[PDB]
Amino acid sequence: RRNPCKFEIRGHCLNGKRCHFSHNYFEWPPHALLVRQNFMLNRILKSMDRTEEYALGVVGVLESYIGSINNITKQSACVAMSKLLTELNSDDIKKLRDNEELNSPKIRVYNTVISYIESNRKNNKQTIHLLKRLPADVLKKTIKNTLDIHKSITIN
Amino acid sequence: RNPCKFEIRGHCLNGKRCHFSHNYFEWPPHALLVRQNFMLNRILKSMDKAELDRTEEYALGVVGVLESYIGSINNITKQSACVAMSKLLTELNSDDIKKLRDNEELNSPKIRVYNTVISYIESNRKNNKQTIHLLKRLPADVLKKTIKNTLDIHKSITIN
Amino acid sequence: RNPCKFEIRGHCLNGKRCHFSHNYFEWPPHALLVRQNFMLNRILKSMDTLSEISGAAELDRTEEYALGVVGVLESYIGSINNITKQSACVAMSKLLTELNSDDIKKLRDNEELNSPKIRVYNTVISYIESNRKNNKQTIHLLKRLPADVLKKTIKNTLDIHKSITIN
Amino acid sequence: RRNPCKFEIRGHCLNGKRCHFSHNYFEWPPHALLVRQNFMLNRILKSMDKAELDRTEEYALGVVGVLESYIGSINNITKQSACVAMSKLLTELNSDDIKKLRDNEELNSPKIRVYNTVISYIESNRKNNKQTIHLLKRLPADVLKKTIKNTLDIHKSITIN
Ligand SMILES: [Zn+2]
Ligand SMILES: [Zn+2]
Ligand SMILES: [Zn+2]
Ligand SMILES: [Zn+2]
Repeated sequence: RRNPCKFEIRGHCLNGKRCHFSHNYFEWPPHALLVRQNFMLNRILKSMDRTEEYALGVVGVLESYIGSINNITKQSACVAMSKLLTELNSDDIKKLRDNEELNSPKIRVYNTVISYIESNRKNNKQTIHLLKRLPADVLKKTIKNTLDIHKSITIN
Repeated sequence: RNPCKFEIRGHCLNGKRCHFSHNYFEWPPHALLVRQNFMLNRILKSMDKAELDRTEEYALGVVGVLESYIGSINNITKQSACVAMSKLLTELNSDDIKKLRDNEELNSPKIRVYNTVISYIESNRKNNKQTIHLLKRLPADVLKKTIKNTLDIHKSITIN
Repeated sequence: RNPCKFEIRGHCLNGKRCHFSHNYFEWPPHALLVRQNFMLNRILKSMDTLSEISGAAELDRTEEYALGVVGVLESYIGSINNITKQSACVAMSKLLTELNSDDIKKLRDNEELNSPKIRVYNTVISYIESNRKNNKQTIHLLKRLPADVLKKTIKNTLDIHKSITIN
Repeated sequence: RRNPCKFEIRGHCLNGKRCHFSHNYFEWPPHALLVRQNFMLNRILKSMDKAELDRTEEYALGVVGVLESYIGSINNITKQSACVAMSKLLTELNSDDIKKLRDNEELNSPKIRVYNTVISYIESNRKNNKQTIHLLKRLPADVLKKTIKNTLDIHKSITIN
């Protein structure tokens, strides 16, 4: 039985006839089929959109900007903020807002984040401007909340 | 290594600090299935064209809102009803209706309604902003009829 | 909790009332598979001017639906079920869309040089490409063809379509 | 039990009521469901995409074959065709995987220069592949071939770990 072409697993094998691995999904085992869909989804999504800031992550960058370390400019923070908002989805926040009792101050912040997520989906270029207009101390508050929600959602 | 739960929902944002797997080849299948679902949802949201965001219109659902507007409860304005109608139409697909219309014998009155819903679904895909205008122009009693039929189809399709 | 069948087809719209699972992590794999298929269909539909062009709104009608695009096209060839030449050309467009050049190129590679099949493969391929660029005019082109040659082309395209799908 | 319609497996069955195979995902077995997603993903991707190397032997070569051939000046690969194929390769690559490799390098490793060069090419290419191909044509043959060779090496490298 021919094994699945690992190039095709990540998308499209580019070796033409030379390549002697399977490119025929019908004979692939399921796990390879699963993995490919993940790479292909990643590509689809990308399509409709420095060394230590990479190793930090968007979270690392943002946490660093808060503690004023690793030389994170406020501009870079705002951009990273945009990337974080994109990774979040309003519906998960709304779900959390529903668990809160009225006039809980958490509800104010949930709605603030939610409105940011929505500005960001419409036009991330200006959402980033907005975020830059904020005074440092309030931007950091917001970032810290967004991060906390982000962590929160992901562990339940 | 277990799969990064952040990555399962999309893209882990912790850089090198995160010590969970981000390598799809070593994930077990179930996680791979789940991630595709979150990612599909994102892709779809991403190519999409304010009252019913509010706390109780969220817990109602679009169906709840619409059923409430029909029975004149939970304070659902006619505007909010029309918007929700748009969200419902979006969730439906013409082909499933056409399949139902084919089971009907000629001059069955059901066929009229199926085609009405179908044309609404199509107006909606073209331009939901005006489809919602249209829907607002309807007299309350006929809008509610339409909504009710659309809801019945929606339920019907989903259980077979 | 079992998976919400509404969510299986996309997005459950019943809010808090609905007592079925909407949490992918607890769904069994088969439901997860099925949902991806409905969602893919929606995504694709969502990035698709046609039903404005003459002859197209026509084949939504009750029997042109039961025929299929293939049925319509095979009917136009045998001059039955009242298929206008306009409707044929539109259906042709829908068929071309369903095909992908790469699968044809793969077949062309199995042919030995100067095999006449290679000419027809390339004709279909070029049609597929006109169609992806601008299906509105591809349909015009197809209408300009003399009936007897259009029917030839349709027949070849259909044969490829069948051929690909069974290997 | 009805088997899954093989036409539907590749997308949308076009035979209407005549077709007696299942088109109901709920009764399909999982493997068919997996296969269909792959064909449908391919279609979706093709659908949001922005002539020489369609020809019979440039197809059997692949984009890699074309590029490797242009480097060794064989199989009659024009420099124009090389540049286009380069674009197709860049598209198949993703910056993030390169960044991951650049992180494994120690500072001032010359590899880092090349990783960033490729990365910036990938990004020009995603923005506007038409001009990325112009750029690539402006390069002197000997440097274009260097770049192509590096890109190919990365491409192979990523794919085997
Ligand atoms: Zn291969
Ligand atoms: Zn992680
Ligand atoms: Zn539900
Ligand atoms: Zn079928």
